[PDB]
Amino acid sequence: QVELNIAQDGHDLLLEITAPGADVVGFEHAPQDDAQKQALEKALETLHHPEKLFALSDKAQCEKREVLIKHTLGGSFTAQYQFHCEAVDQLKQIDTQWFQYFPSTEKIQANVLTEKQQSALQLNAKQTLIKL
Repeated sequence: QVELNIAQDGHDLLLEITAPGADVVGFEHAPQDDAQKQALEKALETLHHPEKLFALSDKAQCEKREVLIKHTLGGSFTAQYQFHCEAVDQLKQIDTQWFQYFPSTEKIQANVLTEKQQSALQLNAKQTLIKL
């Protein structure tokens, strides 16, 4: 149900993650109080920082090009990140911190496409590694 898609095509790396609102902020309704409003703002703030969620090796020299965040109010969040990496061969793996910022997420269904090489894996808070 949290779904992460990763596609690497030359220097272009696309990461896209779709998550129900309960997986992101803890609730799917409109904030009821200041705590919930701050939780939503903090969550949206983190989603605009893909480098906190999906650390790319500095040796890959990945530049952020586009960030798209959609919130549909069940409610869900989609974050779509586009990087251009100068040294994409230096991108060996990603260690996601998704669960550190969004501990309500139990598991991620991940799909990885590196050129034409397709693989899937299920991540959890203790198994956050993705091979690229």
